[PDB]
Formats: sequence, C-alpha cells, structure tokens
Amino acid sequence: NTSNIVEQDSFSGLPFYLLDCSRAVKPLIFQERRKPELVARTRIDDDHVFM
Amino acid sequence: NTSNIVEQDSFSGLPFYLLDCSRAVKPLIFQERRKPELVARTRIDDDHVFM
Repeated sequence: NTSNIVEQDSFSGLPFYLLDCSRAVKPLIFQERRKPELVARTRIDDDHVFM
Repeated sequence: NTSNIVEQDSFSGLPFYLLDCSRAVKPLIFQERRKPELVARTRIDDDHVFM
C-alpha cells in the first residue's frame, strides 16, 4: 500500500495539492462531447407561449 | 365635504346614475394595452396537433 496523502496530526482546515502538469498526460481529464447550445423560446407561435 | 349621491330614507331598489359627458373628459375611462389577438394552430408539427 503506497500512500498518496501526507497528513498532519490534529488538523481541521483546508488542504492543498501538488501536481505534475509537465507531460501530455495531466492528472485531471476534461471531456467535452457537445458544445453549449443556448435556446431562447420567445416567439408568439410557440406552444408554451400560447398555452 | 361634498356628496354626489342622493339617498332616500326607505329605498330598497336599483339606483340610476346621472352623468355629464359634454365636457372634454368623459366621466369614465376605457384603457387598452393590446388589441384583440386571434390565432389558429394548424401546423402538423404542433404539439397538440401531433398528439
């Protein structure tokens, strides 16, 4: 068992992180499928407007 | 204090109203925001039409 956490006894606060963001493989991955799509249904002929 | 209402001691019926309408401003006001809007929903892709 190899440890990934360094802990100080009797600590109640906010931790901080060290990362090796030096290669092409970064420790965190963001994955995007579809770009944001914004729709404004502000037309008179709309069904929700009519109802 | 001035009164514009005539009362009878034992009246138990329906009142009638005397008004003056020969001046520039009429005693009553009718205010309109949006004129009547008549629409019909006759498209095959409309939610109600389709369902």
